[PDB]
Amino acid sequence: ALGKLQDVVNHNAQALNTLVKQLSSKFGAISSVLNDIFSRLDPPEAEVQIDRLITGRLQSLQTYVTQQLIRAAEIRASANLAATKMSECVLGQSKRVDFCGKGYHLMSFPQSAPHGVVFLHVTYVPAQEKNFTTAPAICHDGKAHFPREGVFVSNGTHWFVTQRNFYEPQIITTDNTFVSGNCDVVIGIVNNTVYDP
Amino acid sequence: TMSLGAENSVAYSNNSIAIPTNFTISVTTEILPVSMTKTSVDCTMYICGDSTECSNLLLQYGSFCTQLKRALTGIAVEQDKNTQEVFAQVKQIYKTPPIKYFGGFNFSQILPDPSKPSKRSPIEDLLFNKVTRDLICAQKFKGLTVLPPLLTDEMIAQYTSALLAGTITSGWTFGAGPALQIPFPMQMAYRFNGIGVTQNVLYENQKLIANQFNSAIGKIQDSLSSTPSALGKLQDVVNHNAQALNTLVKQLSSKFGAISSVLNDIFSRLDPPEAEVQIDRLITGRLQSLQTYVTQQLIRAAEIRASANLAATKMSECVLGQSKRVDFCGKGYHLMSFPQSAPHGVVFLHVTYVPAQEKNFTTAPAICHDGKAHFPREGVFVSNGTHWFVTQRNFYEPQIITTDNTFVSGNCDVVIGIVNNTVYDP
Amino acid sequence: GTGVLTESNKKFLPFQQFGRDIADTTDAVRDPQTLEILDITPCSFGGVSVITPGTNTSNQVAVLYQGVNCTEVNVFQTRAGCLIGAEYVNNSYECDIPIGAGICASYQTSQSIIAYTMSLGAENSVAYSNNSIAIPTNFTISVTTEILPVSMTKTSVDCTMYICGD
Ligand SMILES: *[C@@H]1O[C@H](CO)[C@@H](O)[C@H](O)[C@H]1NC(C)=O
Ligand SMILES: *[C@@H]1O[C@H](CO)[C@@H](O)[C@H](O)[C@H]1NC(C)=O
Ligand SMILES: *[C@@H]1O[C@H](CO)[C@@H](O)[C@H](O)[C@H]1NC(C)=O
Ligand SMILES: *[C@@H]1O[C@H](CO)[C@@H](O)[C@H](O)[C@H]1NC(C)=O
Ligand SMILES: *[C@@H]1O[C@H](CO)[C@@H](O)[C@H](O)[C@H]1NC(C)=O
Ligand SMILES: *[C@@H]1O[C@H](CO)[C@@H](O)[C@H](O)[C@H]1NC(C)=O
Ligand SMILES: *[C@@H]1O[C@H](CO)[C@@H](O)[C@H](O)[C@H]1NC(C)=O
Ligand SMILES: *[C@@H]1O[C@H](CO)[C@@H](O)[C@H](O)[C@H]1NC(C)=O
Ligand SMILES: *[C@@H]1O[C@H](CO)[C@@H](O)[C@H](O)[C@H]1NC(C)=O
Ligand SMILES: *[C@@H]1O[C@H](CO)[C@@H](O)[C@H](O)[C@H]1NC(C)=O
Ligand SMILES: *[C@@H]1O[C@H](CO)[C@@H](O)[C@H](O)[C@H]1NC(C)=O
Repeated sequence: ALGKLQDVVNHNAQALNTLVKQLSSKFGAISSVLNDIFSRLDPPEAEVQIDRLITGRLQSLQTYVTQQLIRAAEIRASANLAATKMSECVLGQSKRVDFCGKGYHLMSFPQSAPHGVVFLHVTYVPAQEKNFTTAPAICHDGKAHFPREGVFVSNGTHWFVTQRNFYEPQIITTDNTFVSGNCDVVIGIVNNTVYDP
Repeated sequence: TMSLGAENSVAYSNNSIAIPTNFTISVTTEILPVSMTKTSVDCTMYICGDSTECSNLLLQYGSFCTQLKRALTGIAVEQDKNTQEVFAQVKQIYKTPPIKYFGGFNFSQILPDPSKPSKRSPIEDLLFNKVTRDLICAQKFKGLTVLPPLLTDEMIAQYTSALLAGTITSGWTFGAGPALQIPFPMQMAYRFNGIGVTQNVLYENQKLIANQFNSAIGKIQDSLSSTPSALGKLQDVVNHNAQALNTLVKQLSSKFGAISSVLNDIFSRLDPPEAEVQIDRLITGRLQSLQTYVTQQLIRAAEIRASANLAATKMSECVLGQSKRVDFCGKGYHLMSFPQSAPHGVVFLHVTYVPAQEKNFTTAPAICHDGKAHFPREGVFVSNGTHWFVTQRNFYEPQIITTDNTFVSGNCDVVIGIVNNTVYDP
Repeated sequence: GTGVLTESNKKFLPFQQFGRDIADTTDAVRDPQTLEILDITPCSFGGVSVITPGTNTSNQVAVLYQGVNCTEVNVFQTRAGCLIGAEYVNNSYECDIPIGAGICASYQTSQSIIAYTMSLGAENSVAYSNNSIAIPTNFTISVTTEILPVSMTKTSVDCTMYICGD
């Protein structure tokens, strides 16, 4: 589960272990021990054999720094995303899908972690859906009535208006339905009766 | 001297407002690399060419024959995760219904075609045709090979067909939770409602918006083809890899201080103690050339991962839901997005609401009636010269000022620029 | 050097003995004692990829060759190479070990390393009608988790002790 927090640890361990093992590899020299080269040789030749190791170790140390620069950019990218997900998910309710958890984002709780952070996204996932008959508008006296906030549903016999994310029927009234034009242009309009308080 | 565009001068007054009277649905394209070409090198073929003594001296060096392969392996897995985090944002593979009548829209170029034996949409046919001893075999005989991707073009095609069969038949309810069916005419009415416009514009102009949409998809088929360089950012990632692999096979014939570049000639003219001196010049040099390739591939994978993560965001915020981020999902008021597969990338077809045919009016912050101010609840107070009406902000719709769209908060002595009128009450 | 010696269909002019490629490597040569033209091609090579469920369940392993058509090494030939050690089953499941080209291997049931085509999930056709909307009746509050790294371990090397040790 905390696999992407151990990957940065394993990469750093692998980097700190691939750099020390090269201290026992003859980079074209007679031996890896510096004392053996300085002892069992003469000054002019020793300055040639010690030159093949001082160069093969500078390339290894430079390889470590280059790899630590490309890897830090990956960490900086994950750090900017974590900072963004601690302000859009924690410091407020985001409306970006899949950004703060899968589903409708409600809230999030940040928790510390070794060399990282763990978000707990509380999401809103609907369930137990059904099947209803819908309609764009409803003609009552000649003009079309569109849902102000909701969707027109029908249970086979009657017509109601419910929310778009939770079933809650209410009688159709003139307080949640606005009129716009006549019943001649809307394709799929049904005939019903709107209530007036 | 390059011009920065035309010099337009937008008029600015105290009582002037420009409300558009029409709309122009435009479908743009967006190209983004989501993958690369997984490569694998061999230490005992690039450094040592068919030589047995060279393999002995290569083991005498450090660990530069397993950290390079492990680094290229991490790239390969990374290029297999980018295509698994973007085209696999849905668990279920939704399918299109047999009857294809979505209110009047013609989803015939983005939906897969059963006739051709490849299960690709008409738009996804010119994308795979423009983005394309030979060189592919010459590099193989030098130790440089190419690994086949995990997800084939067939699996990516049906992956883009599940994100396109739920966006049209379920809307944005198939990325959050359970896929909820909804008629498409009622889907373009809740997407037209998240841009300020009301839903009484679509139901009164459905045939017009259906013709503009069909006329905008038919141009994408021609735009991508007619354009000299349209799928160029998908070819730059291919040319960069077709250049680093060619700049690496050309360093096997460049001596770095030896008598020649052929390893089979240094051992046939020199005994074995001067050879070891001249072979470390054709091994250490070739090790740095192979290391420079891996170093540039890591920087290359860092640019593809950024575009891959950006593609995952534009396929979960433009396709799995309507976004309110300007310039993010196209150019304009975002309405829909259809993912189109492509070689080592994806093509986003953003549908943007673009207002047009704007006309000037006379605006006012609030109106005064019965000794109290009236502010617009949702809209703007415009005037045609003699009468005052309340209209929307993204579309013109003259409506009388009733006591159902104005709230009274304050008096007519605090707002600067308050006109006088008669607030009708029902 | 090593390699396979086969006849060539080239048109070597009678003043050219050797022959190179786009990598400046001998791809052809003229035999002096017969005056012919051979096509020097490198002997068969490739890669080895061992598939292992782990040394916690069993010791059975599958050998995946790269670049072979099962004729230059239960045998299976995929687009990546010859997979020797696994059988290709028909019913598809979720991927367990990525082999390539849409093929994965798992240690399922007897216990042997089976091979199958990747399954991108189940199929769920959404009934689309002209007036049919699905409104949810209940809610299910869920809590997920996202493990994002923030920082890495800081390091500092001695450039006078690592290179020269005492
Ligand atoms: C529809 O709902 C109304 C009000 O609850 C009820 O009286 C009627 O019987 C329902 N019809 C069906 C078939 O469910
Ligand atoms: C609906 O009303 C229209 C206009 O009055 C009328 O033409 C039509 O017959 C009505 N349909 C039904 C089903 O009542
Ligand atoms: C708005 O009114 C102020 C004060 O009369 C005036 O100075 C300003 O120029 C006006 N702006 C325009 C261009 O209508
Ligand atoms: C809006 O633009 C379309 C396309 O140009 C045109 O067919 C239609 O007549 C225009 N409608 C208005 C309100 O002018
Ligand atoms: C959709 O467009 C294609 C290509 O122009 C055409 O062949 C087809 O008849 C159109 N379908 C509909 C229903 O308009
Ligand atoms: C302004 O609108 C009113 C009501 O529609 C109309 O009677 C009047 O003639 C219009 N005047 C102009 C100048 O358009
Ligand atoms: C509105 O009416 C008041 C009271 O008659 C008057 O003082 C004010 O100047 C009027 N304003 C306008 C815009 O005519
Ligand atoms: C010797 O070489 C010449 C030139 O290739 C060839 O014509 C001749 O047949 C060869 N003779 C033998 C003994 O192989
Ligand atoms: C392997 O050989 C068969 C011979 O029929 C051929 O059809 C197939 O394409 C070859 N595959 C590869 C990987 O070359
Ligand atoms: C919707 O109406 C059209 C035109 O009558 C028809 O072709 C289509 O099959 C209908 N769809 C369904 C399943 O209601
Ligand atoms: C909603 O789901 C919860 C958890 O399964 C259950 O306890 C509750 O009774 C359900 N309520 C409805 C409206 O069915």
